[PDB]
Amino acid sequence: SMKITRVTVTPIAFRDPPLLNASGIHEPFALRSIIEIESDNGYIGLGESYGDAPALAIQQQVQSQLIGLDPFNLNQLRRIVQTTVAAHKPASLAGAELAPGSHASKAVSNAYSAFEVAFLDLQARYLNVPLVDLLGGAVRDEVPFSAYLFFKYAQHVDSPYKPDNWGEALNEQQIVAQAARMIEAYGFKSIKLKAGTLPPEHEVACIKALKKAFPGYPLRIDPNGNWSLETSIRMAELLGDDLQYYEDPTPGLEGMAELHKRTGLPLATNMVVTDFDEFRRSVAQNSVQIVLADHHYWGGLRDTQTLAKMCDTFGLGVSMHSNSHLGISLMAMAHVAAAVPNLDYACDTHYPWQEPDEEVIKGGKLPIVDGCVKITRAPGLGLELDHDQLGKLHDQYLTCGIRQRDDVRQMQRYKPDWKALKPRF
Amino acid sequence: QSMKITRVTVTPIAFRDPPLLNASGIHEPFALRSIIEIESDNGYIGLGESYGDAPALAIQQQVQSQLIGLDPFNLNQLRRIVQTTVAAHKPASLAGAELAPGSHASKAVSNAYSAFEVAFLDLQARYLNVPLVDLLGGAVRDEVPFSAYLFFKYAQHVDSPYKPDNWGEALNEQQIVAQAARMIEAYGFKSIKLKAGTLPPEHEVACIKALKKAFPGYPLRIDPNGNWSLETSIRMAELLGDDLQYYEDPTPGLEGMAELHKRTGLPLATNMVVTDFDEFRRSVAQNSVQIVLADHHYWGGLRDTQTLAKMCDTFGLGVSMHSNSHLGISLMAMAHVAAAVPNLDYACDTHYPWQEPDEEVIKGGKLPIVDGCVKITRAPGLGLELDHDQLGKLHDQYLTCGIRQRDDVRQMQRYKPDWKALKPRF
Ligand SMILES: [K+]
Ligand SMILES: [Mg+2]
Repeated sequence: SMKITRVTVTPIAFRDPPLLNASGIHEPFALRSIIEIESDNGYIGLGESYGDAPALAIQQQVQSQLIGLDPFNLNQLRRIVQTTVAAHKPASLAGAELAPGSHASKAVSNAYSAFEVAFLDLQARYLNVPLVDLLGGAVRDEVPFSAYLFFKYAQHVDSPYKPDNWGEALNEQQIVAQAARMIEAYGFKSIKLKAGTLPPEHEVACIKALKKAFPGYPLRIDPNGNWSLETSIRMAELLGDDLQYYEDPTPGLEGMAELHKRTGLPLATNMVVTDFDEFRRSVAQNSVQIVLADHHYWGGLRDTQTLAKMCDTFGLGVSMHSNSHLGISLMAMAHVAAAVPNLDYACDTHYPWQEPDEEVIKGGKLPIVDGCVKITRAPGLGLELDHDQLGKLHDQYLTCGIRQRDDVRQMQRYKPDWKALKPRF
Repeated sequence: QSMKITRVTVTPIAFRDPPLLNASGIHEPFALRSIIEIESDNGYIGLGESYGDAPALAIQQQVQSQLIGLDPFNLNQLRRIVQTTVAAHKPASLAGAELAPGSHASKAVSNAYSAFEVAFLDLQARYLNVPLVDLLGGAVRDEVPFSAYLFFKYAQHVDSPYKPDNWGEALNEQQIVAQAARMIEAYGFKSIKLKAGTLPPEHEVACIKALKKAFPGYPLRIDPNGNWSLETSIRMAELLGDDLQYYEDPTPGLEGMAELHKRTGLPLATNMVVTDFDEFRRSVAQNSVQIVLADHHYWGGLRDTQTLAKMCDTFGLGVSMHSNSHLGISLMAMAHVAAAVPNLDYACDTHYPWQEPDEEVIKGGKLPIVDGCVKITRAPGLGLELDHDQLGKLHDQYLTCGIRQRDDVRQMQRYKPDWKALKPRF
């Protein structure tokens, strides 16, 4: 058999544009943790997960319990994660809404997934097979991703580093320009607009403008639940049939269900269906028609496959949600999406917004050609951890002065009167 | 350089089956089954066991030829292949006669996928040197509990083509109690399931009482195979009080099962009204059943069974596993998936006590059941090897028995000429 001998949880941080969202605005650096496991016969499995204080704490408490364990026994791993979290109680019940790493409800799922992806990568190296083959084989050889557009300011407050190439985007012109730039460099066939920040009427106009500038392109809008139902309706009337799907315009299962019933539009979510019980409750109300998968908080890659199959059973579409991430997450997203027959929609990604120098794998930033990630025959995730690069971002983590993400606190540096509201509009 | 399949061997067989009575009628002196052998370019062998009726074989055979030279990890390929093959095939079965587990035309893709899926995974496990369960995330338990599956039976098959079985007849409480005792003594089962909806329901109730009297603290269950009307089911519930752990399919249909539950609050189990994922959805909408008895053979294999277990957990339903008229291969595939599921709520179902000592296709003969359990070990894959001599022998008994499709209804007509497939009879 086989046994794990060394587990390394490494918190890191990397630069992030001043991206606007419903909560406020992104901080100069985004947190992350990098997982690396190693076996008695010298094989390495990589993992990537949330870096926020609560999530780190669990990862660090789990790691020490993993030495001398069979990497096939994911069931035992789950049991251990469940023991660790049960012993941590009580825990803070309100974290940052848009940062799943700070969600108490996802304590077990976040932690189990962090190591699950590493355990399977290990298994795949040992077998000399790409990761997707452990999951049942590639259904497709290229996974399409979408263009993740943000409204943004020119630069971060107090200029912590050198301003970015993109520049500000606060009008339909610059949004188009931002998209044009994205699609050229990466080849995306689908467009998503992060909304809930600028006035809704204006945010709608930015999508119309993308219709003209990019006809035949699937369009997605995501106010992250920051619009009331009344507003969600009025905006649906202006949008018509321009969207591929209408993602979390209004909060709550009941509000979503009422919105769909009244407008007929296909709704997607990553906020009202985030676990299996929420799926059960959604299905009973017909709240959503598409569910965004995310392996990071849904409890891993196999759990994501389980969700996809349930979505199929209940007549729901399957898409994919993202948080700022590097190469290990990207390959992980791609590998599981490549293995599920009914993931038609293009997966969301943050990759374009991350800097080329600040990647943690060998070979620099991974390639997205034709808006798709290629699934090669390289064993596991087909990735090697650049240790010098790791140390650099680990050290940047120590100096950034950030331990848990807060978009609300960050926007308060710009408007002092800013308070979290939901739904704002 | 990917590992690849070189050889596939589908092999039909028949084994002595007792005169076991059920809702539909009575077992034939023989019962059919198919054995799957897979081999890889590097000499590893994966095993399978499935349905042995003519139309199933025909499907297995059709798919068999397509398998050579393909990556045994690429199960998604294997699925697309089974679908294409089934699409190029007429049903060739009347819907009224689809009465046995897995017989429904809709199960075509699932039965055929499951047949090979097991062998594909048993293959992977042999190549990895790990037990199969490890492919499925690891063993939650090392022992899988099972019940004693009790049947009413006649002493012998009419115009029998061999010596009568050693069990004798079982048509009253005394003979049933004795039949259970035999099984409990031999195998150590800690729970009991009676195959019902065969004799008058008042008589069958009395047989449960006698079993409860003879064996206290033994959880008791029945499967009347939907052969009781709603009113009968209700009258029986009254007479039984709380003698039973659960009732499996006492009354037919999603609507009847739901109504029965509403009217009594009793825990209802099924392997009739929830047999696939669409049925699961419709059941959950009506709250028809509280417990799903999975069966990897028709649900689509081992990974699909895990999906099902997870779905039951999600919707607050109990899960347990099941297999009928099967050999050791099935028993192990079932046990292994049963071993990887956290939410195993009840002892599993097996026919294995009925299979004759001399009629297995594996080295060692009949697998051990100690303390009413099956041990999961560190042996690679299923940890089983084909006795090619026993294989050839039972393939010959297939050729000579003259049964190509099971028919408990025709078979019963030899004892009672006026017999029809009534449901619910009582
Ligand atoms: K969202
Ligand atoms: Mg049954």
